Amino acid sequence: MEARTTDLSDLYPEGEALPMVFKSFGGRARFAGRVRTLRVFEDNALVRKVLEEEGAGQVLFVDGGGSLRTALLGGNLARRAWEKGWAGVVVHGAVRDTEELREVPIGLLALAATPKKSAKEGKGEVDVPLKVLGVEVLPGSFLLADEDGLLLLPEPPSGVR
Amino acid sequence: MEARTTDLSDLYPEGEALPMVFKSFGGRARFAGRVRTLRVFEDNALVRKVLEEEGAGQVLFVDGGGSLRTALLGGNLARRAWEKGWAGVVVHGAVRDTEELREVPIGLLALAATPKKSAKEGKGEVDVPLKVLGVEVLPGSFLLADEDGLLLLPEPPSGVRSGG
Amino acid sequence: MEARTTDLSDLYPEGEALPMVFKSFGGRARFAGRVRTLRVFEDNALVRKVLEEEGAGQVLFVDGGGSLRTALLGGNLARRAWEKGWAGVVVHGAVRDTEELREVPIGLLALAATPKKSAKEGKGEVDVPLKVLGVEVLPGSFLLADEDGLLLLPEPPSGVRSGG
Ligand SMILES: [Cl-]
Ligand SMILES: [Cl-]
Ligand SMILES: [Mg+2]
Repeated sequence: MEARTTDLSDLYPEGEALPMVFKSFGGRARFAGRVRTLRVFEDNALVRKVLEEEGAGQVLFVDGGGSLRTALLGGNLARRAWEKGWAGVVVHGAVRDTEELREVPIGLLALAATPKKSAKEGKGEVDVPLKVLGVEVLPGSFLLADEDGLLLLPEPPSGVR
Repeated sequence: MEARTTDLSDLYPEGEALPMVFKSFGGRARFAGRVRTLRVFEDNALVRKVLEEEGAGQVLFVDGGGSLRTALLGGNLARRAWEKGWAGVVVHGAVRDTEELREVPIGLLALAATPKKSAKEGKGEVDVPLKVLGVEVLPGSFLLADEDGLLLLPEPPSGVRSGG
Repeated sequence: MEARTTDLSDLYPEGEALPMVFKSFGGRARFAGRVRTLRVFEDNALVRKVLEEEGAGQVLFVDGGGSLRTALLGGNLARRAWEKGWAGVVVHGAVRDTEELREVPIGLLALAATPKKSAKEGKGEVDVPLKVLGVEVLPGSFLLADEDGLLLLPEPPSGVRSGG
């Protein structure tokens, strides 16, 4: 999982990639892990719930509908995720506490930073197929991320034998 | 560190907010002040006239229709705004002389830098309600700007705790 | 690297200019050169064929239609262009190997990085007028690029062409 997205894409042409239109807010720019999808819209109740779970080196892919109106994740939630073992969080939307996010040694990608907090109701769906920028994000897939963007693979890269 | 867009957003749910989708070109990443508005399109004679007015504790929000064709503010106006005391300028549009803007100790946000200068016929409106990226910006509101974005309050923070 | 896009824009009002909406991936954000154009869609065989020629202080302007699905340029080709003397490559589309690109001392502007390499079927148009962000880019023109944006002139400034 330490190969580059560019090199692995070359080996796995069928693997779906996403351009780096996200800003790297976290301490780690390169990260990877089994994906877990979440779809919401200006409400992060489910985001907090899911990250409180055990990370186990997985990557949370949040699809906030690309909205920049509210932040789906902040410093507090970022630190929790890190203490829970998550490799990283990818947000198709906004986040906040830019200064605090940079301190957390995990992957944190988002379209932009935005002031307001999201609502805390709980609308949204977990572990469901996603569609971000014309690409399918499927539960159980392995996400790879670096400076050149993201790569979703059906199985972690190998090389052992 | 001091006031923040985020904290104050929590304390003031009625405030309007804009994501940090502007590039920071000024010497100050963080600034705030009483809002002064302006609407123009590829013409900045009004920008020069208004920034010449005393801007102590104020923030000029320039709605350029989002155009990136011409610059509404260059090195000269940036320095002028500073000499006149402006706390900052927010441009929904473009600016130029980025190397010079960076050296002026005022806040300066814009969508992008561009080479061409703006016309100077003087078309535009002063201190009128603006609608930027879905958010209404009003002359007389208080603006806060930092790395997390822009917060617009109907008036500055009211001491209902000890200050904010 | 020399003459500023802002100063020359003032001097040559008729010239065409583009805002700095590109990310500077190369080791030099300032560069200039005679323009060579190319319009392709997620295919980079022609881009490779072109940059494999003597660069001689020219700038290649690739119009990938703005797509960010595949990279029109990688590290090997970027370094190749550099060794061929190309002054820089402007890509209205995406590139990859950003880590390697930062190490290539020529202009390398693009909208974004993306993992997928492009197809190599070789389709596209070489040295034809281009239409990037409402501005026309003509092959033969002289391009200047810096932090303030891109300026296209009919001939190099009153300097000595090649680099400004
Ligand atoms: Cl100016
Ligand atoms: Cl440079
Ligand atoms: Mg009151």
